[PDB]
Amino acid sequence: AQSVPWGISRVQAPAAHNRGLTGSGVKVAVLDTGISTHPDLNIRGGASFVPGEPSTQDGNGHGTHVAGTIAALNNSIGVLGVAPSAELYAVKVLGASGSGSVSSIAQGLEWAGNNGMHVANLSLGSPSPSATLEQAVNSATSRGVLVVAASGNSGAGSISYPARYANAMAVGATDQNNNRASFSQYGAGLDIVAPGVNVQSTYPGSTYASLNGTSMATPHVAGVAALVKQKNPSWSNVQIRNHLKNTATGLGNTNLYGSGLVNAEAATR
Ligand SMILES: [Ca+2]
Ligand SMILES: [Ca+2]
Repeated sequence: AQSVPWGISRVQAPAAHNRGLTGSGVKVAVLDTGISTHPDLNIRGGASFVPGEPSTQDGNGHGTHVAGTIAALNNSIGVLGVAPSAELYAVKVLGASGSGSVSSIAQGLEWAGNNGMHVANLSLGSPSPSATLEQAVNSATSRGVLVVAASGNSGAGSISYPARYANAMAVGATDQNNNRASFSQYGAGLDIVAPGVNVQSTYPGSTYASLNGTSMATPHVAGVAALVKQKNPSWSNVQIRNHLKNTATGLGNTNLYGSGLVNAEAATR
């Protein structure tokens, strides 16, 4: 049958689902190693920005996993995503090695802006700031896209870029008790945290797998952002953002946690 991973219950996605919020009518770009076609996924489109590589054909597994968390289908198989009806686009910016270049990340961000994406999930990062990155972060945002980015996995009391950027919602990871995960980068520019430990999701070769990483926390917020937008169609990126942070369960220290745990019930009241 279908299983509901611990993180989707934790984020309280089902309660939102009970009120009919599935993420329908919302377009989500996933900037990653690609998305492979899988029985429990609905991929609407995408593009590849990797010299040498397809799109949806993920040679890594990381993008496929990420997308699983945001939207794997509510059915009697595999898993269930936060936003089971969200329109997924595979924006391939990282190759099978799982690395890219800031330009590949920037042209993906351009794609989203020119394609009308409501959400942009960037489960990637660098210790280094980039001019080409915050610019694209910036256009995407004028164009109405909500950039969701991972804090990083060094455990440093600082955050990675694009996350550091005022222009991006920065997402850190918690473990199963709701404590920050050891690798989870915190500090300045940290907006919120979501489940990032032992997260089971969709994976190439029509299988499922468990991964750890702030890279797994990010899709959880992209998902929530989709539910709110379905419920408040008129809202802009900045509105969804502030409401997502404001309805979070405070885990009492905005330095380690930003607002606290994203909360779909609460965020959709
Ligand atoms: Ca499923
Ligand atoms: Ca930020």
